Amino acid sequence: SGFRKMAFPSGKVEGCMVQVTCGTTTLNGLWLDDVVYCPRHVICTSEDMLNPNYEDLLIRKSNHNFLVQAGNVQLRVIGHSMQNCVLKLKVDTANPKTPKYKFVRIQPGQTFSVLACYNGSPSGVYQCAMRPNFTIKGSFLNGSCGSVGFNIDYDCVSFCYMHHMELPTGVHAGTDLEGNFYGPFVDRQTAQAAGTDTTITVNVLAWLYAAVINGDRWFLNRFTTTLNDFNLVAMKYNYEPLTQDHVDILGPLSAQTGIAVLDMCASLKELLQNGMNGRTILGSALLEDEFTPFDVVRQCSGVTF
Amino acid sequence: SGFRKMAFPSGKVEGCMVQVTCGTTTLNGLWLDDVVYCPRHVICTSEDMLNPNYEDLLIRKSNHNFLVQAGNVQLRVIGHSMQNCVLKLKVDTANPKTPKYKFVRIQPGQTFSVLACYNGSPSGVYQCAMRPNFTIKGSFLNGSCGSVGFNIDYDCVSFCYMHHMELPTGVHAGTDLEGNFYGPFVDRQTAQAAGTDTTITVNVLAWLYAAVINGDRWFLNRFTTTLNDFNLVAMKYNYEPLTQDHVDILGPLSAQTGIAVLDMCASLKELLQNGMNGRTILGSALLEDEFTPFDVVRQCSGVTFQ
Ligand SMILES: c1ccc2c(-c3nc(N4CCC4)c4ccsc4n3)cncc2c1
Ligand code: NA
Repeated sequence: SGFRKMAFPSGKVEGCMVQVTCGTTTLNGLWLDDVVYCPRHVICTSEDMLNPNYEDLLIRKSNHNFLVQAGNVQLRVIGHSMQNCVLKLKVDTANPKTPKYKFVRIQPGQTFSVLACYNGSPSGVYQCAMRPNFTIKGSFLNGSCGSVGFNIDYDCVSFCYMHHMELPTGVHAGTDLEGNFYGPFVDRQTAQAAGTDTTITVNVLAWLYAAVINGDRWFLNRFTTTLNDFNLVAMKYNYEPLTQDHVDILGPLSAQTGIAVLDMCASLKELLQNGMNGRTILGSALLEDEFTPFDVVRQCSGVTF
Repeated sequence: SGFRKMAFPSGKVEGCMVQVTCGTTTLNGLWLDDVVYCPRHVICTSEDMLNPNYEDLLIRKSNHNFLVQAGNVQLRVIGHSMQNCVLKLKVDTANPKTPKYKFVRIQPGQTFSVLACYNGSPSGVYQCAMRPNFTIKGSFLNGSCGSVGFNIDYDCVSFCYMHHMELPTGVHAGTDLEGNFYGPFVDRQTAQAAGTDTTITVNVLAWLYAAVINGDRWFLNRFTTTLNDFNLVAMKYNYEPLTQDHVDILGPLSAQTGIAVLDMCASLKELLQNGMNGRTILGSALLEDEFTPFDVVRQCSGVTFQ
């Protein structure tokens, strides 16, 4: 029993984290085979950061400008190129700890684990969802840039996020590992703000299923609803629309608990309308939306790595 | 900025997790140097569960009765002994991935990370506190026994918990790595129940300081309190008493924010009285009690957002 925000074990990623220094700027890199991936903004100073010309800044740099440290060892950079907003530093040694891996782009609503690092040194691990507004509610201090997000699908690490910056509201923005930003953000210092965010409906339902599996059942009711009526309600409360695909994905949980998805939707309708009347669900007084259907099935089964 | 329940990176522990089988029972063990540590109840049968005589069950075992598997490799057990409620299996290979480590016994209120494992295979990592009633509110399924809790300060892994069992209320009980149970519990299936649990007051205060550091001031008030009046009120909401030690421990956060500990205590009093009236603190609608003073200083800026 029990239900916790749970990250993937981080060991396979820990063995890939290095420190990258350019000029006065030091941040984290991801060393896979013979390439170190990091944010391109490592080449900037403060005044470059106002209006950086990355191509121009980069052409001016030599390999030896980039100091790459794997624990105590310096690696030798033998090449450097850019792909979108990520810098690729070719190094002379392949990482002997390189895991089976792929680069994947995730969709808003999906979760992943973040290994937060400072000076190439992993300090913490936590589980996040990509918000509908393409931010993540992370916990990041100065020196955290180049920290990465991932999932583990078997023995294979899917890398999905690299951290680039914090927004004024204290939430975080970054790229996939091909250097494409999540969200309408740029790696410069201009005014930038997160859009208004929405709740991930399908995830809330998943978490309500988790609650039921853990014996917490007071919010269930005799009523069912339709997708359309529910969605009329959801929209009003700044909830993402629930699609047929979402319903299908909850199928397993529905079968296991004996509560159909539109049955559970009627519960969620009531919770949005009435509140929780002083009660909690899985110890929480708000509806949790950072667990996917997959996460719930995983944690309420015991799949391992 | 941001404030998240954060676990320690689990890699140093992942390299120590093995599978231990005795009879039809399989669970997890922790392989450090040339010793594998696991719950002694691995040697129990169906009969044994109420009133196992561990000494008697153990004497009847030989080394080769214990199958230890480290990934693909079988390890050869060359010795076995019991220490309190943990079994120590001497093996013929030292773990080349042994980190710098120590065994520490923690006190209620302390936090740690749990690496949940099944069949010697790591499944997930989460952050926990030792509850005042000496349980932990974990996430554990059958096969999880021998999963461990730990801290990593600097390069050193401090092992503080090994998982033994789930209590009827769905909370968890286990030992330190010297096999001594936390709380009044025993590794038997007789009736036992956790004491009524309380909120970890000092941790809540720490978290309120974290909120102030992260720029939130709405729940502060002009009042102070005496320690004793604070405790009189706190007790009524099932909060642990705050001691002078707890006050001293909050000193650094007090200094950094300019809010005296008893000033912050008065804020907590009011919060308990009023609730949050539709607001959140650091994204929570309840008061969080699973961050220690140390955790807050660790995770937070050293400059407060005024
Ligand atoms: C349900 C069910 C079991 C849970 C366990 C558990 N219990 C166990 N025994 C009780 C008597 C033997 C065992 C034995 C080997 S592995 C294991 N694992 C641990 N944690 C949570 C749980 C929840
Ligand atoms: Na219903």
